[PDB]
Amino acid sequence: VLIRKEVDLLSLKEANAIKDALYKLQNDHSKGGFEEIAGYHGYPNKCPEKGDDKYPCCVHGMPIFPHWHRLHTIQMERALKNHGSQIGIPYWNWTKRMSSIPAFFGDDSNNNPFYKYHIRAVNQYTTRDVDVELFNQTKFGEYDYLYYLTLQVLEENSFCDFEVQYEILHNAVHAWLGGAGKYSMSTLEYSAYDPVFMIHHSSLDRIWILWQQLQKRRMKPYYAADCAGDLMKFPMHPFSYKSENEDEFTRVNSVPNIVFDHYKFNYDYDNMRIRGHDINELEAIINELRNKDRIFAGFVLSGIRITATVKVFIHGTGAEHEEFAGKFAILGGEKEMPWAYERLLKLDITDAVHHLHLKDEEIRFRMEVTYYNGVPVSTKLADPLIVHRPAHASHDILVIPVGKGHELPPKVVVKSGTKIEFTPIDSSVDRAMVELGSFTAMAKCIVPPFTYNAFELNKVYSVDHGDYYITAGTHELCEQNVRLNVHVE
Amino acid sequence: VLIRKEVDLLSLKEANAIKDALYKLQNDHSKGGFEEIAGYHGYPNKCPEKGDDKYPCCVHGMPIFPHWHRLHTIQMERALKNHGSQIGIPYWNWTKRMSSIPAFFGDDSNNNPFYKYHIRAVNQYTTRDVDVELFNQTKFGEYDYLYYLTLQVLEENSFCDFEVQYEILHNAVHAWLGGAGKYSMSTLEYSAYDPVFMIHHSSLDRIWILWQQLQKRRMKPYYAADCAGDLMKFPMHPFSYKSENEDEFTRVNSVPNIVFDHYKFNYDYDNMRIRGHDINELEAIINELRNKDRIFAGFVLSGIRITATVKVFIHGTGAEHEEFAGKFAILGGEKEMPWAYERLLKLDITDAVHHLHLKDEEIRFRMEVTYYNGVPVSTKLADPLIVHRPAHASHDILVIPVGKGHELPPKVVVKSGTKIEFTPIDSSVDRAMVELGSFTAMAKCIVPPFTYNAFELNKVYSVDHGDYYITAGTHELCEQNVRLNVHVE
Ligand SMILES: OC[C@H]1O[C@H](O)[C@@H](O)[C@@H](O)[C@@H]1O
Ligand SMILES: OC[C@H]1O[C@H](O)[C@@H](O)[C@@H](O)[C@@H]1O
Ligand SMILES: [Cu+2]
Ligand SMILES: [Cu+2]
Ligand SMILES: [Cu+2]
Ligand SMILES: [Cu+2]
Ligand SMILES: [O-]
Ligand SMILES: [O-]
Repeated sequence: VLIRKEVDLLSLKEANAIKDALYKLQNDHSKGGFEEIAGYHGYPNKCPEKGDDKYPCCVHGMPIFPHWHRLHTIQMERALKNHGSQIGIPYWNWTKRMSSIPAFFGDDSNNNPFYKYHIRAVNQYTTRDVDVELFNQTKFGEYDYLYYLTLQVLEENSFCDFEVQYEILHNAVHAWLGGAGKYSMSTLEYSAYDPVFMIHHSSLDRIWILWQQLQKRRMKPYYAADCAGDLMKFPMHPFSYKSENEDEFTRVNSVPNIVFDHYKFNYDYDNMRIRGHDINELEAIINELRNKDRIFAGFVLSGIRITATVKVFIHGTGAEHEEFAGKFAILGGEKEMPWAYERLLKLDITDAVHHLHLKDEEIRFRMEVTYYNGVPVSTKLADPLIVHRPAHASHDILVIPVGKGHELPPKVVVKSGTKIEFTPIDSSVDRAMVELGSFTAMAKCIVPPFTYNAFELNKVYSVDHGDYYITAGTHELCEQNVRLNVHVE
Repeated sequence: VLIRKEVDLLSLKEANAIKDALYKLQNDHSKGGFEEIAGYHGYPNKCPEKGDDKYPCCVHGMPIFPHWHRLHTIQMERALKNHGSQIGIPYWNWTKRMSSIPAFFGDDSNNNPFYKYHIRAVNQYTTRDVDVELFNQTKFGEYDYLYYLTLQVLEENSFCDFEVQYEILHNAVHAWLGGAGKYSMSTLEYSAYDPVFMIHHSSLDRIWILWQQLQKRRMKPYYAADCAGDLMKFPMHPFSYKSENEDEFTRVNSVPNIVFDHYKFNYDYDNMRIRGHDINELEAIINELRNKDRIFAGFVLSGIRITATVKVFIHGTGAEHEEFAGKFAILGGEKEMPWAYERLLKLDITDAVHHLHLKDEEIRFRMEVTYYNGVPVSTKLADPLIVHRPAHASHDILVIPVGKGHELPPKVVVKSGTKIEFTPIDSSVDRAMVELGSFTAMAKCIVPPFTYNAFELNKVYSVDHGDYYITAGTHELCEQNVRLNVHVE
C-alpha cells in the first residue's frame, strides 16, 4: 500500500507531509527513531549484540548486500509510517540527465529535514560535497556513466554476477554525494545518517525489482541466489536483535530468502522507467548492446578498509601512449567485515582500447586509488583481467596476463563455457600454464618437471565445470604470484 | 572364467602351467609382452603418447589409483592367458601370520620366472631386499600391522576415504619387498618389472572387491566415487593409446567408471577370507573396533617425489618422554604427477597416547622420513592432526594444534558432522580462530580487528557442509602458516 514516488513527481502536499514525518522521526530518541535505525548501518557498530567487540552491521561486498539494504529501507519506511507518513520512501532516478540535485533533499530552505541530520551521539551534522561530474558525466560511447552502469546491471542474468555490478553502481552515488567529508555518504560509518541515504537505497531497490522482472521474463532465477546459499538462510543483523529492533514484522522476516520477495513488505513504485524507457525498450537496448564487440577491464575486488575511487589507465606493451579508461568507487571502513567478490566487475574500456589500436593480449593497466578524503590507498589492487565479449557471443573470453611478481586474483568464478587465455606480461612466463588438480598442489606449488594439463600461452580454452588450480610451469614462478583458482559452473 | 587363487593353494600342476605362461610372456618383445606391459607403470614413461616430454603413467595419491592398478593387473592377466595360462593371476594374502615369503615367487630354484625379471631396456635384473619385520610385525593392540591396516580399509564407508587407507596399506608391502634397491618394488619407476608386482596388486584388488561387498551390504556406494568425479569419466593411460595397447577390450574399457565393475572383466577369486575370516566375521570384528576409544595421527599427505618410510614419535607438552607411535610408507618418483589426498590417513596411536597419559590437546609429533635408499627426505611433512574417535561415536573429533610458523595441511576434507577443535601449540595463538568466508580472504589474510565467526581455542565445534576458510585472529599469524580450508559434506 506504500507507494514510492520519484522525488520530482511528489506534489507539494506530499513532500511536506513526508518531511513532517521525518522531522518527528528524527526527534524520536527511541529504538524506533531515526538515529537508532540509521545506526543499524555503521556507527555506533551494533552487532554481535552484546559483547563490546562491536563492528558495523551492514553487509557489503557480499551477495546479501541487496537484501540488507532492502530491509534497512523497509525499516526506515515503516518507521516513517509510524510517524505519520502516508507514502513510501521516495526515490531519485539518478540515471537521468541532470544539472542540479533535486530540491526535495538538496534545498536547505525551511529547515528541510532531508537536507541534513544532526548526529546526537557524535555531535556532528552530516555533510555533502557533491562532485559536479554528476552534472557532466563521462560516456561509454553514447551512454552517460550512471545510465550505462545501470544497463550493465540489467544485462546480468545470474544473481551473484548481478550483485557486483549492482553494488558498484550504487557506490558511485555514495562517492559523488559525500565527497571528502567523514560524516557523509562517502563513509560506511556515517553515510546512513544523511537523509539522502534512504532515498538512494530506495532508488537502488527499484533497479533490483526491475532486474527481478527481467529475470522472470527470461525464465531465470529471481527469488534465489546462485552462490553464498548457506547465508541466505540466516536472519540479518541487527534486524533480528530483540534489543535493537522493536518492529516485530521485520525482526521475524529478516532472512534473505524471505527478503527476495518485496511484495511481502507492502510497498511498490510509481513506475519502473529508466531514462523514460519501460522494460520492453530496455530489453531492446540490452539487445542492441550485444551487436558490437566490447572489451572490459575485469576487476576481481576485495576489501580495502576505506572508501576510495579507482581511476584506470591503459597503455600498450611499449613505452608510449597512455589513455584514461574509466573509474569506479569502492566503499569501505576500517572495521568492515572481510569481503571478496571473486567475480568480475566489468569496466567497459572498448573505446580507449580501439583508440590505442591494442590487441587483447597487449592491454596494460595502471591504477590511481584515492580514498574519499584524498589519502592514497596503500592496499594494492591486482590488475584487472581482460574480458573480451565478441559481438553476438554467448560466452566471454577472459585474457589473463601473467608474470613473475605480477599479482593475480587468488580465485575467480566464471560461467560454464567461458573461454580463458593466458598471455605473458614479460618473458618470465615462457612455457605453458599447468593445471595441478588440487587446492593443496597449488598452495604448495607442487609443479612437475613436465607439461601437464597445459594451458598454452596465447591459446584460448573453454572451461566447462569444476575447479581449475592453474599455475606457472615452474615451482619458483608459482611461488612468485603466478597461480590462481578458476572456479566454473 | 579366470579364477585368482592364493599362491599357497595352487597345485603343482597349476603353478608350473602359469610359470610356463609367464616365461613365454617375458620372452615376448611385442607390445603384448611382459616388458612392454610392465612399462605401462613407470619406466620407460609411456604417457602423453608421443611428445618427448614423458612421465610415468601410473596414478598414485589420487582417487583412481585402484582403477588404474586393477586394469593393469587385468592387462597382465589377459596377456598371460594369451600365452597359455588357464588361471587368473594368483594373489598373496599378506595379512596372514608369516615366517617366510611364499615359495611360488620367493623360491629361485629351477629358473623360477616369478623370482625376478631381466629388464632388457636398462640391462638390469629386478632385486628384492625383504624387510624381516614382515615376519615380526608391530601390533596395534592385539592386531598385527598389515592385518590392522586392512581392517582400517574395510571400516571406511566412503570411497575417497577408503582409497587413502587402501593405498597406504598397499605401499607397506612395496617397501617391505623392495628395500634399498632401485630396480625393486620400492620404486615407482621399476616396481612393475618385478613379477611379484602383479601378485601384490591381485592381492590388493581382492580387498577392493571385499570392500565393495561390504558397501553393498551397507547400502552405500560401491560403483561410484564421491570425489574427483570428473576424471572418473576419462579413459586411463596408456591403456587408451592405440600405439601402446593391442588389447582392444581393455583399450575401449579403460574408463574408471567402467572399471568399478570387475565382473565385466571375467575374473573372480577362490575365496574372500582374511585371516580365515569370512565377511560376516569381519563385520563383527569391525563392530568390535567401535567398542573402545581410538586416537589416530591424521596425516594429510601430498607428494614427496621419492619412496620413503615415515616413522612417527609422540611426546607431551613438556621436555620429557618420547615414544615411538607407528610408521607407514609413501611411494614416489621424481617425475610423479602432483598429488594431494586432502583426506586423513589415520595412524592408530591409541596405545602410545595412553601409555604417556596424554590428553588430546597435549599430543606432539616428531617424524623421521627416510627414502627407500636411506637418504633423508628433505620435503617437509606437516604434522598430523589428532583424530579422536570415541567408543561408539558416529563422528570423529579433529584436534588441530596451531601456532606461528607451524605448518597445517592447506585443505582437509571431512564428513559432515565431524567435530573440530583448535588448540595452541605455543602462546602465539592466544585468541580464537576466525572464519573469513572466502578463498580470497584467506589467501590475502584479510582478518578483521574483531572476533568473527569464531572457533574459540580448546572448544569443540561441529561442521555441517560447505567450505570453511579458517585463520588465526591476526593478519600476521595468518601470514605465518595459521590458516586452512576445511571442506565438509
Ligand atoms: O571544460 C571542461 C568541461 O566542460 C564541460 O563541463 C563539459 O563539456 C566537460 O565534459 C568538460 O570536461
Ligand atoms: O629380539 C628383538 C625382536 O625379537 C623377535 O624377533 C620379536 O619378538 C621382535 O618383536 C623383537 O623386536
Ligand atoms: Cu551500506
Ligand atoms: Cu549504500
Ligand atoms: Cu603403481
Ligand atoms: Cu602398487
Ligand atoms: O551502503
Ligand atoms: O604401485
